[PDB]
Amino acid sequence: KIEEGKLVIWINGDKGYNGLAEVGKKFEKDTGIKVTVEHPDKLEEKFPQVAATGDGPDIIFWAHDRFGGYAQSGLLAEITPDKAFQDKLYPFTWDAVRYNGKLIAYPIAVEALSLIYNKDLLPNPPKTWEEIPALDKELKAKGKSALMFNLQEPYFTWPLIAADGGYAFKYKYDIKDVGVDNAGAKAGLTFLVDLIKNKHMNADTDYSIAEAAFNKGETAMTINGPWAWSNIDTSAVNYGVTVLPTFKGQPSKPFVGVLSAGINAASPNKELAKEFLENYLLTDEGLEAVNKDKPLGAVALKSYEEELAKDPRIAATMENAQKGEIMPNIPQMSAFWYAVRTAVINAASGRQTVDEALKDAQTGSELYRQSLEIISRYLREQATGAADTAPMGASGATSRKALETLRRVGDGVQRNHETAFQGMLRKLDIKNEDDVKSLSRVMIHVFSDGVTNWGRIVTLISFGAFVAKHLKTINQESCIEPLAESITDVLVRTKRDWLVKQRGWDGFVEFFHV
Ligand SMILES: Cc1c(-c2c(-c3ccc(F)o3)sc3ncnc(O[C@H](Cc4ccccc4OCc4ccnn4C)C(=O)O)c23)ccc(OCCN2CCN(C)CC2)c1Cl
Ligand SMILES: OC[C@H]1O[C@H](O[C@H]2[C@H](O)[C@@H](O)[C@@H](O)O[C@@H]2CO)[C@H](O)[C@@H](O)[C@@H]1O
Ligand SMILES: [Cl-]
Repeated sequence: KIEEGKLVIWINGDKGYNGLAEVGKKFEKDTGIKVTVEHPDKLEEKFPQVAATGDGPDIIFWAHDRFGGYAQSGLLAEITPDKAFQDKLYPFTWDAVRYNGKLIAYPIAVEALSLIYNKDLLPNPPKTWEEIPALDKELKAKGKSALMFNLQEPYFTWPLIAADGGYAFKYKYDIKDVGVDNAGAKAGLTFLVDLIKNKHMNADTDYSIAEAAFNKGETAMTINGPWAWSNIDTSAVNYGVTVLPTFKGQPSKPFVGVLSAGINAASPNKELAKEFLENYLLTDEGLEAVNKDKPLGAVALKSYEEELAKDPRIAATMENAQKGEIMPNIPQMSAFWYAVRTAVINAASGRQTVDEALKDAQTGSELYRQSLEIISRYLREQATGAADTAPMGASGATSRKALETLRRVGDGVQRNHETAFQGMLRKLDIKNEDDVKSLSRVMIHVFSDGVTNWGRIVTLISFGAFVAKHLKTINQESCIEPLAESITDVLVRTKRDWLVKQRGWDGFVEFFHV
């Protein structure tokens, strides 16, 4: 699918893509390979869809948080630099692109949100979120506003949500302990909604609108990354880059990104991508090219980071980096952000309350692990005759009642529909691991191509139980957890919005409740 003798690169449109294309041109110089840089809308969403069919770009650039998802789905080549090259980048930048002990990308640069302020409007920027309503009242009398930043991407609101005890996954990383709807997070997002309610911010404010307002000198402050600094430089606003305000005395905790370059597993040009990234981009000359288009932040390349470390804007970036936490790269990061995006937009717009909205985000962020636990437990106890002794952990009442419900309703389906199950199981030839990976592909297709309701969800999980019974029978128990993950995966990928609407597994318990 991907053309050979070429490199197609995706990078996000807020980055220095003209600069990366200049590195592209210098690679063409030496090698006669053309390099196309593109910056599609929603490339973090489009990359996994197209790569899954052996398509998309050779190289994708994104923050490291998405790359584990991509790696889990087998969409990235293992990268294998020598020690000599590894030692040119900071050990911690490598750690951000390590998934199941394999390097899955080249780290490029460390990114944290800072408070950006207009020195001519605000000589001393505020130290606390609490003083911003006063400062806004004061600035409005002079025809200005205190603060405008992008309220459409949860990334920009995360530092306030994290400040007083909000977290995605507790720290390796425990995917059973999600802190999206705890007191700390409610307080953070409540402060934001109050700012909006009291007219100190507008729910509809996005990246464009905030950027234009700061750069015309209408607002005294914005929250943004190093990529933003080029446009402000050009607007001749006298700006400073500082530490974010505290909330309830606690520092703002930004989620730190490492801009990372992955190589599509479907690429016929992997050697070229490695050569480009290792010997063209990740050089003093290579990164300088890009950094002049749009600043990268604290670059991963020690040699060039020593140069830029002297910049007080980088020093403030690093200061904000250390008050915050480096993002997880676990596959569930994608579901976490989709849930928290939706919570922030609906709290901001008043379509839900803070409590309603963060509850729905807690369900969304937990949904995959909650679903896997129930489904894999049902499959294993169906196959073996014996229930799993281990405790269900957090939200363990929901898992226990869902499993107990599924036992009654799933046994009923398997009993009544045994004919078609034996029939469909015989029509397929389950004999080995490779046959199991095939069966997954079919279920995904059959489930996906039909209406959403609890009966069809029980039927998918009940057929899985049926198949798990058989897999045990042919000494193939090892393939039962992969089968559970496949059923879990399609269920929460394709029916996420419906499951959150039904209050997830509590709705399942309620719907089939005697
Ligand atoms: C299990 C199944 C599904 C089927 C899946 C399947 C097929 C093959 C693989 F790998 O997954 S995944 C899946 N996920 C959800 N629903 C499925 O099937 C149902 C319909 C259905 C289906 C079967 C049993 C109970 C069934 O009852 C569904 C039911 C019970 C209560 N409410 N509902 C909607 C739905 O999609 O609505 C299915 C789909 C079709 C099926 O049979 C069609 C007839 N066929 C004739 C030839 N013979 C040799 C084999 C059987 C069967 Cl047996
Ligand atoms: O809004 C959630 C979003 O946050 C991060 O994306 C950042 C990115 O890291 C930055 O490089 C810059 O481009 O801004 C983006 C936010 O608009 C996560 O990396 C991303 O996965 C997530 O969707
Ligand atoms: Cl409101």
